[PDB]
Amino acid sequence: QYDISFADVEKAHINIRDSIHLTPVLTSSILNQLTGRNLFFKCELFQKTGSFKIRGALNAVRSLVPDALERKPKAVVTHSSGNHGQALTYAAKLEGIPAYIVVPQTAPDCKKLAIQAYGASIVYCEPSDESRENVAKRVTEETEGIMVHPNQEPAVIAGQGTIALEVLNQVPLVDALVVPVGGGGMLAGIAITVKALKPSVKVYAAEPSNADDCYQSKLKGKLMPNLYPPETIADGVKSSIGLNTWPIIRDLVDDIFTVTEDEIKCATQLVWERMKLLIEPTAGVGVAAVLSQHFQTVSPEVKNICIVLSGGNVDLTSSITW
Amino acid sequence: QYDISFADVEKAHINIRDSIHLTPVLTSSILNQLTGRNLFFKCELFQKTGSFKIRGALNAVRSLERKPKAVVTHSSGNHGQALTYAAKLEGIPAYIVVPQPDCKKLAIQAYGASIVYCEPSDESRENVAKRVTEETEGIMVHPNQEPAVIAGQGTIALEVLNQVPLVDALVVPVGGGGMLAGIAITVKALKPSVKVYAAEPSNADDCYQSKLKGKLMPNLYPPETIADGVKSSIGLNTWPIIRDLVDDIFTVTEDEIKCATQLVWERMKLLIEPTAGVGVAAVLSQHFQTVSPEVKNICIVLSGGNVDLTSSITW
Ligand SMILES: [Mg+2]
Ligand SMILES: [Mg+2]
Ligand SMILES: [Mg+2]
Ligand code: NA
Ligand code: NA
Ligand code: NA
Ligand code: NA
Repeated sequence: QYDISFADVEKAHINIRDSIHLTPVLTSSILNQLTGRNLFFKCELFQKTGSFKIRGALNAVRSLVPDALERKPKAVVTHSSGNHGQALTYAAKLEGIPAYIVVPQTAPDCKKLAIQAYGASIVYCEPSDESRENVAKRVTEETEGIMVHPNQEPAVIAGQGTIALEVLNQVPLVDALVVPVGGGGMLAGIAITVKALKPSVKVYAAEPSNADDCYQSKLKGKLMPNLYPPETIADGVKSSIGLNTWPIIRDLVDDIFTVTEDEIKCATQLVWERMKLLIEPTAGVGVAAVLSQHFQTVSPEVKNICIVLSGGNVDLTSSITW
Repeated sequence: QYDISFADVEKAHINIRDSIHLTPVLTSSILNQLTGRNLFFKCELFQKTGSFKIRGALNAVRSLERKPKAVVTHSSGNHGQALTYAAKLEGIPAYIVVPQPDCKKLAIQAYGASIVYCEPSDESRENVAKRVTEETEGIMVHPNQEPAVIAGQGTIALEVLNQVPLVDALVVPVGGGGMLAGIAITVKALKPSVKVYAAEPSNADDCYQSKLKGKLMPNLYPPETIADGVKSSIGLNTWPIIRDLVDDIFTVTEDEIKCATQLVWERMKLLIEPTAGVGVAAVLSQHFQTVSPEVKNICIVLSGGNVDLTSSITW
């Protein structure tokens, strides 16, 4: 019915479990007091590569084929330079194949050094989409590589879903999961899994109000991507939802909570100071959502809430600027 | 025979466990690989109040009408905060002595302490606390020499030994040595084949000197170190225990401490305070490399996470 099924998620689980961490679930009496709920934090910031994206990336490397005629990926290629590019490079390393990241001439010098440092080869294009698409198709062809989309690729969605298998096992009494949404690969993967195993558990998304395409798409009942590049501190959720995650989100996510930039910053600082977890601000989005005024509308029966702390890849010095 | 025995630690554990977190033991692929050992981090930065000191503080408040109508102490950092919280749990006001930075003053108020102001001298802080203690019918809890504190800090080891059945060594940062002493009593009673090591800054190496010289040699002058929770010297009540039960003392430099803290932040995503990076620094150190390879499973106490994030820019 959708681009993935719970069977794909469990295959992904079997595919990646030997190489990822089963991250712990931590609690905070302080955050319980502030919210009135019993919170559980799924600590994907402690995952390999610093975010949950190693799950989708490794599943993609282990299950996609480059060609009808070649069953084995000989390289991986992607347009993402942040958490997805870092996770994919590491997945390719584990598999003994080369990683390529297609990089605009125009992206910052910091970006270029980062990619090289986590072990990918960089291939340069013009800033344009016609150039990005062209050089990538080129690299993919010369290397017999696979492109791995950060959020719309079925194998990636299915790998991110494995977060929910662990959550449901680790938190048997959970009433809801709260997931930051960008392109919606993780949300969609988790929604598929939760609704297949225990559909009375709510799946809520948390979204910056400055990048609120997933909220607007669910409100309008059709896919409404951001018309302009969003500006938010929550850098991992600037992507819009897409054609493969939208139908899942439409049908299987219970609600979307939006949070302001100040809410994201306050929640992030609260987790740093009160939990001592160095989350990236994008991972503060879900905490913000549960602290938010609108979350009070959620029923008191929804008591046990697991928040995915999705990543910890933050430049600590950069934080002075807020 | 020492100021505490295991029996005191077991009493502590019963005394406090309903009010403290049984904190997790976490591991890091990256650090194992840098050290060539199997590392276990006991995460007391996630303890109530941000440090392990709630254990001793709570054990003191609940052990020492009988029952206190307040608390007061000289220590304003982690110990003060722990005692304050312990006060709150007992439903009694907490008082800390404050000379008459305003940044620190605003801070003390933030954790619910009531400020009793004094003149900024030696005889005035003391006598102001004295005499505060008297008037409020409250109690005096030393940060590291008080037997109920030391026994309370020993409960870390009861937890580690359960959580890490195969453990071969514990690594513990040392200031006044209440934590090191409690742990040593506990470890040597329960599982004496397990090694107990101290980690100490160079700029504050009284404990190391004391071991080497076979006698108690406190710091001559109040030390300068980023590891602000370990500036205290070893004392008459913890020394004998450390002399006899602690296997070795590893010294680390300021730079080792900073590097170790930064590595934990960035690779483990745990906001440890620099004092807690002392024990990591120790296990990364050249001197640590020497340790017999039979000692594989190592538990490092991450003793606290109370660091001012802003002030990180300084270093
Ligand atoms: Mg329920
Ligand atoms: Mg969005
Ligand atoms: Mg010392
Ligand atoms: Na299904
Ligand atoms: Na937008
Ligand atoms: Na990202
Ligand atoms: Na589709």
